[PDB]
Amino acid sequence: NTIEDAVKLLQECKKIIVLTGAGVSVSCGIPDFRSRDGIYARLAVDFPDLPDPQAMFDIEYFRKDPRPFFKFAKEIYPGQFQPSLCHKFIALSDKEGKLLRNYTQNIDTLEQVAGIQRIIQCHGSFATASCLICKYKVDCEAVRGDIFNQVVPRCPRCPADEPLAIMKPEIVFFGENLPEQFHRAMKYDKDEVDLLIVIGSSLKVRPVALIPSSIPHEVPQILINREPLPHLHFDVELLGDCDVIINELCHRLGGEYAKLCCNPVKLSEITE
Ligand SMILES: NC(=O)c1ccc[n+]([C@@H]2O[C@H](COP(=O)([O-])OP(=O)(O)OC[C@H]3O[C@@H](n4cnc5c(N)ncnc54)[C@H](O)[C@@H]3O)[C@@H](O)[C@H]2O)c1
Ligand SMILES: NC(=O)[C@H]1CCCCc2c1[nH]c1ccc(Cl)cc21
Ligand SMILES: [Zn+2]
Repeated sequence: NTIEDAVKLLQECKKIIVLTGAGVSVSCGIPDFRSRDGIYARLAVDFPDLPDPQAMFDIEYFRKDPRPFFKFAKEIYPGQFQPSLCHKFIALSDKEGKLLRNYTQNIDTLEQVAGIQRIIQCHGSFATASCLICKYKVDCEAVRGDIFNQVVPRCPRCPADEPLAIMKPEIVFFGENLPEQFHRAMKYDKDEVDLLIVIGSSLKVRPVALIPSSIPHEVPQILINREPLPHLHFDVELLGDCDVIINELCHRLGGEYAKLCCNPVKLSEITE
């Protein structure tokens, strides 16, 4: 349960699964969900008319009133931020052939900018949109204009008389099923994985939260996070800023990893 043990594991293991959440994008300028400076805290101020902050990405509320989501969607739309050190570390692991899979809970699509190939977007993305009623699929470009104008995009197939004929981006809301590729990948990966690393996630959301216990118990597990996850037992817990920790791991690993080293907590201001 030391940083030296994490390095030893990183040097020895060849089929690594990295599970990431909103914590890895905090340094990029994207807030997480549940921290004091998270999405929920910001939603409580900026969208006080919601029953609760969780309603913004809840399928039941979206069906009732989709206007708040399309007021907010442009704020979380991909293509405006740069990848963190963590993204680059995962990308290098992939190039080095050591990465089995990066399961990401983020929709920011920074993995694509960083160059991570072996990637699963567990909670979907803005790349496609789907009608609530008829399940008609479009690519993002068909609905991009409506999103940036804060307008509710309507289904071309369904009649104008149907109120729920709304083109919803295929990001996974509460109450929705995850993309099939997630279940497909886990079915194969669980028998191949030789190391599991969780970075920047509270693991409070099913079924992704079930991954750490769905793989063989004998597989070593590392946590890189600001806080411990009380419900889960890890073999190594590296507690603190994930970029600081990864930067320290990169120094100790050397070679190509040491080339990623930088100053992740130098004095800086993030602008709006
Ligand atoms: N209606 C809703 O509210 C709703 C709907 C759909 C999905 N969700 C989901 O909630 C899911 C789970 O959230 P999550 O785990 O990704 O985020 P989270 O906010 O729950 O947890 C982020 C974790 O990372 C840590 N962290 C933050 N910054 C860090 C840093 N710089 N270094 C190290 N650690 C850091 C935090 O302490 C926290 O433990 C999201 O993927 C989202 O899909 C919520
Ligand atoms: N960095 C991400 O992309 C995170 C954190 C920023 C808010 C949007 C968001 C994220 N993850 C999600 C998963 C599902 C939904 Cl509906 C929305 C989100
Ligand atoms: Zn339709």
